[PDB]
Amino acid sequence: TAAAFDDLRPRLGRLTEETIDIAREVLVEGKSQSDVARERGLSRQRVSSMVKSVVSAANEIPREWQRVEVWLPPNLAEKVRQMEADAKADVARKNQL
Amino acid sequence: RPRLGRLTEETIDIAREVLVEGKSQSDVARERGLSRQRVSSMVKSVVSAANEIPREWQRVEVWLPPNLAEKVRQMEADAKADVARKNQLTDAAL
DNA sequence: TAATGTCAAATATTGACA
DNA sequence: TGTCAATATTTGACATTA
Repeated sequence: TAAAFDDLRPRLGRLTEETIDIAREVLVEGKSQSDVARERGLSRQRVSSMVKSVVSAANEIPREWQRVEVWLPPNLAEKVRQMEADAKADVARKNQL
Repeated sequence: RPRLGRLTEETIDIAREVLVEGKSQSDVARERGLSRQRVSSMVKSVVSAANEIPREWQRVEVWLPPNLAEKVRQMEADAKADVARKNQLTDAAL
């Protein structure tokens, strides 16, 4: 991952900067998981899960999708909510090989 | 009937810690001895009046294909401008 | 087995809708 | 208050190398 990372940041919401900074040392800077885990006082399992979060977030949402923050009646708030689930579901089974 | 000036002073005091002082909801909750659910609803009433939308309305932030993203972006419009019509004409249920 | 990375389970906290 | 999902974490086990 190069400047592809810096383009993943919007979709890297819900994660913190340390979780993002840490995974960037691995995916872009080429550092090792176990090395940075010792650098920032962490289990090597967390740094595994940290990047896997950053990585999966890439596969979960294509860069074409748009981020929309909207206030709705409770009836229709579930609809858009549920349709994103069905929309992420449809992207998910395409990853297959 | 106004909406921001309608609320109890404590809610505006609670919500000021969250939104202005940057404090967390659970923080001000334990600070003023209330549940973290009460502070969430307390703040929400402020954000819904500042959003001039119904209080029962729920926010939804979501990633969606652009086709369906303009679909939902239109729903907010056909809701903001739906209640806007119900306020002046439902009194004409005569 | 030393070293790394992943799968797994399980903890605490927050902020959401009921 | 109950509950859930998503964070922030942990140890333990385990496949895989050199």
